[PDB]
Amino acid sequence: FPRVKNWEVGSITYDTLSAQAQQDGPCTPRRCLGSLVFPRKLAPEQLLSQARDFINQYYSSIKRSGSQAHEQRLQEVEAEVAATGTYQLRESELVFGAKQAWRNAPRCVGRIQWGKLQVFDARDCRSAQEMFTYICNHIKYATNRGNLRSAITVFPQRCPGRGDFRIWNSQLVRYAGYRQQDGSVRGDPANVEITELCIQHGWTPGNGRFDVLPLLLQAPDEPPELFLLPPELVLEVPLEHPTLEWFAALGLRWYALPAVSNMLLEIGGLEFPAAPFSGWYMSTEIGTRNLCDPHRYNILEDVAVCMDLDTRTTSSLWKDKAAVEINVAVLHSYQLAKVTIVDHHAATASFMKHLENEQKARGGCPADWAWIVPPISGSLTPVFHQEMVNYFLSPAFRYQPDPW
Amino acid sequence: KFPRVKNWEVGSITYDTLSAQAQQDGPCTPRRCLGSLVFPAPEQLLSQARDFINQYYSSIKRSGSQAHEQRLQEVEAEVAATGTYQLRESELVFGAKQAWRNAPRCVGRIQWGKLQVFDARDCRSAQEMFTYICNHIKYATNRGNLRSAITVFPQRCPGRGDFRIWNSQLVRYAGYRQQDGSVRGDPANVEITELCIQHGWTPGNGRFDVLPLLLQAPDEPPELFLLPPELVLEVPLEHPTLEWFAALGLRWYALPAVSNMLLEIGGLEFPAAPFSGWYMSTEIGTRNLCDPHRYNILEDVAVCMDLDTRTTSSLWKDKAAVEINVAVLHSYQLAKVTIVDHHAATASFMKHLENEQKARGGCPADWAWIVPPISGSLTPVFHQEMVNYFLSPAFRYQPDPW
Ligand code: HEM
Ligand code: HEM
Ligand SMILES: Cc1cc(N)nc(CCc2c(F)ccc(CCCN(C)C)c2F)c1
Ligand SMILES: Cc1cc(N)nc(CCc2c(F)ccc(CCCN(C)C)c2F)c1
Ligand SMILES: C[C@H](O)[C@H](O)[C@H]1CNc2nc(N)[nH]c(=O)c2N1
Ligand SMILES: C[C@H](O)[C@H](O)[C@H]1CNc2nc(N)[nH]c(=O)c2N1
Ligand SMILES: [Cl-]
Ligand SMILES: [Cl-]
Ligand SMILES: [Gd]
Ligand SMILES: [Gd]
Ligand SMILES: [Zn+2]
Repeated sequence: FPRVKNWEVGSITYDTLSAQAQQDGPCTPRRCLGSLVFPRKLAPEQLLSQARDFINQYYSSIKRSGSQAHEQRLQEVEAEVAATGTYQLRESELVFGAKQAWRNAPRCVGRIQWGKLQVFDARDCRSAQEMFTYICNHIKYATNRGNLRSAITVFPQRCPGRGDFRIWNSQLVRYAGYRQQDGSVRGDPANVEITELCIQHGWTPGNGRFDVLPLLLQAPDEPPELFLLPPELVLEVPLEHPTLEWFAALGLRWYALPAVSNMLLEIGGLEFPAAPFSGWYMSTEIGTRNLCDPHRYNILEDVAVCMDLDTRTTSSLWKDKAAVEINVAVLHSYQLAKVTIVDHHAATASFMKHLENEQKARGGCPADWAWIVPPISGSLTPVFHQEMVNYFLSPAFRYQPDPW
Repeated sequence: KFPRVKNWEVGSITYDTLSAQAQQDGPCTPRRCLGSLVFPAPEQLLSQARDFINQYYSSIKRSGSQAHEQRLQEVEAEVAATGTYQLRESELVFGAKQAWRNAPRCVGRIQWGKLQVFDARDCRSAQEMFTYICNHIKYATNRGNLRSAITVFPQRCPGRGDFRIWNSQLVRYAGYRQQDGSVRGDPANVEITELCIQHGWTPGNGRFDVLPLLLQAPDEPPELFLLPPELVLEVPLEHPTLEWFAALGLRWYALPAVSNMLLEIGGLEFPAAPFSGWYMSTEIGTRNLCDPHRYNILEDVAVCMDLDTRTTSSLWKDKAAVEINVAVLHSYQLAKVTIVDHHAATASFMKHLENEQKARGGCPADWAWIVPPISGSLTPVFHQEMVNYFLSPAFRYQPDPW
């Protein structure tokens, strides 16, 4: 049982939940690989063992372990797999597992919200036109005129026998990335590849550096087809600064809804390759990572020139000063547009509260320090001084290969 | 079967073949990562020794020669007869540099080859120990043009106790418990401060009182030594454009000199071997002054800056912290005291990573300690995956002698 200390307060706890960790991560006694983004690389007897485990903690979470339907639900799954090789989740189990996956996500700092999650069951979907309509309900429900609500849509599980629902975009809302004669990009460089596949599947390329891409939706077997997102469904925030009047003229925008559409949800040994989930942004994601990373929009220098900062020397801290104001403008712009956003101080403080809750509830919490600490002002947030244990629990969101 | 390591800013990919030689085991398992934890006979002495002598005779491009094989035979002979062995001076200098080179949380290792090694292994008492330390501080400080240095006191040896420096650094500010239950000065130094007082030190009452040295000779109680004021170069803090900042009365010292770690070379242990470099500005501005459990000045500065501290989304913390760091850099440059900012320091560490990949096939690096505590992803080490493992020679933690 690892001893975990908070250096700001001096308090000590023990992570007993780590003992119950299963799918081993990347580290060994000889070397630590915690800083790697994708760890390592990406007879149905093993299906019954994960299904029974998952069914077990479901009845634990409603008191009703011991006698009653708990005994009985164990049989249906045993029979369902003996007869078919797989099994179907009861609607509430699918809800419980979807929330557990989010609760167990070590890299997510917003897990204080894990109990409030809207789970659309799209398991009877059997068409790429049908998915699109599901995806559009979600986006409309999640966005909710800017009062964001966390939501996930669960498309049908993978079944042995040829067939996989899949979204090809990494997110539901992505900005285009246009190569050109320099090789340099106009738009989002992280989306150069998918902008390529969008064009080579028919898409009409666009204007400039903030063009919402079309979706590439893939019903089982039959190849992907292009779908266009209606402009009124993609809510976007133009970026302005409360006191730097020229900032709006930079023409910067970002969208309202962060909706990850390329991870695999795994519940009780079942695999859902299309299960797009969505929440609301923390502002450093937009201001710091999306707009200021050198391999993203890389705007830092341009904002510094406008601020008349001494870009001739690193010791002026001109990068730090410009980055803060970008984050100021992001927070101001989403607020002025009445769009849910959370600053990194508010988020980390709520995560500490989530840590304390989980200590009482489950005796610990998996957390990946490197992703929990924000990308600016790290030691100014309370999570920086909190030691954390990282390990994999199920149900979980997992990374999955790409459909090409 | 070597870890594959990507840089995400640029797309580079390397493989850390050196991690395979990891000569000790850390806290992680496949079940759980513990990377974020701050604190993670004759036949084994012989194999550590044999591995160090091999390293030394590789570096002078003389591997497997007779000189090499003689030294190996010399060492195990000396281990049989005495239970231990003595390093030659050249082996000691190499071992001190390798320990710095091998330290995974050090962002300043581009400098590892430029280390001045003072051999104090003939030291005999606490009083001579004090003299060696003053020389070290004076040489390393160098009137503000700081030079990296280490002084090595005698090794742990059967029969006799250890030399120990009780202070965690050569220069520390006193931390006094208060009436408010609070602390006056640096809260990290409350313990050593109480130790000093009860060993005869007459305490001050300011926020920046330099502490005396508590120096332990073998099988002796610790002895109290005062540092001459003119040996401790200090820097008052001011801001280039916030002129009320100078009225805060803030100071920090020039020389960061860690004095409580154990230096390990070929199985030999040096419990007293203080080493010093120069500060990176975030250690002072962000951690020492802004940590809530340190001087905790962040809200004071922000209030004075007329920031809106009612709400966190004004980012008043980030703005105050940036300006405190600006003041640190400006102040040290004005005082003509060496200092590096986190951008220049992380850029030079990236170069170190590239030098090390060509030389040894990799580099032990602790990401959470290499990435600076402000502006993390604005520096290039943020997007560099790293591999953390323990090589020897090494600086190691040790328990406090009290
Ligand atoms: C409600 C507000 C939420 C906030 C503020 C938030 C914030 C974040 C942030 C900042 C990360 C860091 C990873 C990165 O930057 O790429 C993250 C990771 C993650 N989030 Fe959340 N999130 C929220 C909701 C959700 C929801 C609703 C789900 C799923 C149902 C979710 C699942 C995940 C997962 C699986 C990761 C792991 C990322 C990875 O492994 O690459 N989050 N979250
Ligand atoms: C000359 C410029 C130097 C710079 C800019 C520098 C910077 C740093 C920084 C910023 C850290 C992490 C700070 C912390 O623990 O909070 C660190 C750790 C460390 N440094 Fe360096 N350092 C320098 C010189 C040296 C020298 C001369 C030595 C020894 C010969 C050394 C050995 C170490 C060790 C062993 C650690 C690990 C501490 C631990 O495990 O907690 N450094 N350094
Ligand atoms: C639901 C949600 C809330 C929020 N605040 N932000 C996002 C986008 C960031 C993000 C995540 F959080 C989680 C996962 C991914 C994809 C994996 C990212 N890795 C592998 C580069 C992501 F890109 C999503
Ligand atoms: C030589 C030097 C240069 C520089 N730039 N900073 C320092 C002080 C920080 C620091 C180190 F670097 C190395 C070691 C310690 C002590 C270990 C503290 N561990 C538990 C966080 C330290 F506190 C020393
Ligand atoms: C809990 C956490 O690992 C701890 O507070 C670390 C994080 N990274 C750090 N990095 C540096 N350079 N110095 C520190 O003191 C710390 N503290
Ligand atoms: C190499 C390193 O692990 C990588 O750059 C990580 C670090 N921490 C991160 N943290 C968040 N929230 N998002 C990221 O993309 C990353 N990138
Ligand atoms: Cl994003
Ligand atoms: Cl320090
Ligand atoms: Gd101007
Ligand atoms: Gd002024
Ligand atoms: Zn690890």
